[PDB]
Amino acid sequence: TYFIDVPTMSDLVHDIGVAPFIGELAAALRDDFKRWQAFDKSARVASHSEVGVIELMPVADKSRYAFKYVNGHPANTARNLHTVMAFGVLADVDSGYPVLLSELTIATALRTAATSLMAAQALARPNARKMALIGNGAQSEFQALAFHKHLGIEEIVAYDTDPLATAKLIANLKEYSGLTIRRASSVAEAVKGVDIITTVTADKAYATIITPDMLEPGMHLNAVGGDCPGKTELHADVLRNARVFVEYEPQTRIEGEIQQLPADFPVVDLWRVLRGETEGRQSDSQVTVFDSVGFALEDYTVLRYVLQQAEKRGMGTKIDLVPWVEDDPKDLFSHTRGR
Amino acid sequence: TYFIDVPTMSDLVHDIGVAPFIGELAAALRDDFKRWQAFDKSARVASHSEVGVIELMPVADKSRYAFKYVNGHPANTARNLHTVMAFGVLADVDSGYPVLLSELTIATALRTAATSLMAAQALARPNARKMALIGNGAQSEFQALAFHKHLGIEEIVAYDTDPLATAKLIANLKEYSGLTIRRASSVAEAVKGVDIITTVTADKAYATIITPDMLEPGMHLNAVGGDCPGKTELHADVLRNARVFVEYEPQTRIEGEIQQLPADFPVVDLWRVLRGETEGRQSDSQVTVFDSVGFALEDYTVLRYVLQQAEKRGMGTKIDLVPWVEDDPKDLFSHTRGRA
Ligand SMILES: NC(=O)c1ccc[n+]([C@@H]2O[C@H](COP(=O)([O-])OP(=O)(O)OC[C@H]3O[C@@H](n4cnc5c(N)ncnc54)[C@H](O)[C@@H]3O)[C@@H](O)[C@H]2O)c1
Ligand SMILES: NC(=O)c1ccc[n+]([C@@H]2O[C@H](COP(=O)([O-])OP(=O)(O)OC[C@H]3O[C@@H](n4cnc5c(N)ncnc54)[C@H](O)[C@@H]3O)[C@@H](O)[C@H]2O)c1
Ligand SMILES: NCCC[C@H](N)C(=O)O
Ligand SMILES: NCCC[C@H](N)C(=O)O
Ligand code: NA
Ligand code: NA
Repeated sequence: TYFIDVPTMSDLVHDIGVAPFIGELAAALRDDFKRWQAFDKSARVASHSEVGVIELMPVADKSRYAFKYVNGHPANTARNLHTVMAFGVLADVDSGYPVLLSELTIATALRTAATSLMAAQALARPNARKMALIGNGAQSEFQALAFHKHLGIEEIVAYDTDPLATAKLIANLKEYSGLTIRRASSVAEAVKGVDIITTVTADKAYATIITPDMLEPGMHLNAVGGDCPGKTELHADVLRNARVFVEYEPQTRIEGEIQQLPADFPVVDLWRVLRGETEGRQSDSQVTVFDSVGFALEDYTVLRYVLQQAEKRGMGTKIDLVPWVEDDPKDLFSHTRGR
Repeated sequence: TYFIDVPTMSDLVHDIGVAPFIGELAAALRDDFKRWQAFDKSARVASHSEVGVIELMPVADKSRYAFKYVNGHPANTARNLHTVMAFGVLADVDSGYPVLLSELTIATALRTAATSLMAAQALARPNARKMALIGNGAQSEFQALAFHKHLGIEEIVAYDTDPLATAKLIANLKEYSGLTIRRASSVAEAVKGVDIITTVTADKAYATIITPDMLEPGMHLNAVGGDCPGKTELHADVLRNARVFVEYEPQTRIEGEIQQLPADFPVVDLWRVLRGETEGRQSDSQVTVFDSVGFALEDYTVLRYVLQQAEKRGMGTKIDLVPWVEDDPKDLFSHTRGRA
């Protein structure tokens, strides 16, 4: 079993570059989504608590199995901890052997930005150039760069209740001269006249970050922040006024923005759109919404990507997580006599 | 986050002792089973393949969250790999922070033996002295010692289709002079006149290791080997002649021996027996069956036990699995500039 810890992932991402990492991952995600029906899918298992949730996100095909452990505690930042922390494993289906154990906190931000990018490439109007970024925390820089470097976004209007978060975002990306990022005094001000609205706020409760009055013809909404029951960012009527796209419907019906609508509210499966079998955006005036909550297949993709890229660079360290090949695999007792 | 790998767990178990480890764990398991209602329980999630299964087993209470990754591939031994491999994590509920990452292959054998022991103490006749052990692989030595050291079993009659497995079992426990382990040439021969039958065979299919004609009044069956849909060890009629006990009913209805019986077939929750809310064994002549498939609470208990035992010994290695406290927890992007 190989292990990629936080500093090693940092070196890997730094080497590949955040922009290329996101672009290459989006391409890999698109191919895996097209192969949707080849995967053994399931809604992630969630263990809710008073201030957060801890989830396990498994998925697999005929040769590889993958899963991610991840928590979502919005109040963590008040204690100097990340709202989102994660790690995962890529394993061999025919033996059950865990080939890679990897940090996935940094990787989650990367796959989430890549997934949002993939969805936008297929759903947003091709002439998009301005985006509103509501929520300027951990996910924000990644979302900003994904859209700037791969979807032609030149101007971002940002807003966060915490002004220091916005300052951080602007400072982190100032080095990208082709991108202008400016602070707005409110959500309504930030979203005025934008082609794309990305929401990545963290608040474990029902919230109406985006209301019907803010919608303009042709907009694409990248709703990422809400991702579990009782945690939303869009007013229910925003969804009723748009064509809604999802990752894994069974899971999104419960955790996504659509949890606020009748169980029969029509949504479109993103993988069908990517295969060109179902219509995505139907007109230039239409409002499209990517009701994103995160799905195990995305973690499977980033885990496979990380393994391949780390191997090529000889990065990672071996760990004795489980027994390897032994003379007598039925003699587990031999391990009780000491190393 | 601290990490306990295979060799470290080996040293830890060696220092505690297999029998003591099992005994202390059984006591800890009893306490956790008693507060069964305090846990957020769920049936484990499984991913099935043609040769095996890979499962995630989570459980949590108000303070701790735990989960185990584990596979079950009966054909692995032909490739010199273990049929069962596992690892898990114990985390803080109010922050989601993973405190311990630990190997759980060795630990699984220990908690399974402890669970079987705990069940047997409440279900088997208190005067049991002889046990049949069908399947002499990885789990066998642990099951053998649990019963010998904590349930007064002085004699074990063992059988395995692989004669080298039985030889391994006998040689491994020869040092325990108070325990006699003899090889039988068939399952029928091995179970004749025993007080307890422990089955830990590995075969991904519907097997009738134990048939009705083998049953004798007063027996307790510790059915451990079968643990998923389509994988059983007992003939359905064996269950019809017994009082059947389970771990987490919703999960066992799907994966246990009872998957072969009506959805309405009566079963008894082991935790309720331990709480004294319902009976375990009701008569000396009764046949009791612990339909064991494994449940996340057991892994939660062993993870907590391992953490405690490792801490007082200063064992375990720090690993950077996830970020810890930082000046600005909202600046994850700073981690993309390299470790330097
Ligand atoms: N859809 C997915 O795949 C996916 C994966 C990434 C994370 N998540 C979700 O993304 C959200 C953000 O994650 P993060 O790591 O950036 O968290 P974070 O805590 O680092 O940042 C969230 C930011 O939102 C701001 N915020 C909270 N309420 C607000 C409001 N009403 N208006 C404006 N700003 C507000 C906070 O001040 C904070 O800076 C979380 O809710 C998380 O669960 C989803
Ligand atoms: N209930 C639980 O909590 C729990 C936890 C431990 C493992 N499991 C199950 O326990 C079983 C055994 O695990 P292990 O690690 O010892 O595996 P193992 O492969 O090391 O040993 C199993 C043994 O069974 C023998 N066997 C197979 N078919 C047989 C038959 N028809 N008659 C007699 N012997 C036969 C094999 O030759 C082998 O030596 C597996 O099926 C596993 O999934 C259950
Ligand atoms: N707070 C993070 C929760 C998990 C997230 N929805 C994901 O898909 O990773
Ligand atoms: N094939 C998966 C086996 C896992 C075992 N039943 C356990 O409870 O650990
Ligand atoms: Na969302
Ligand atoms: Na069983």
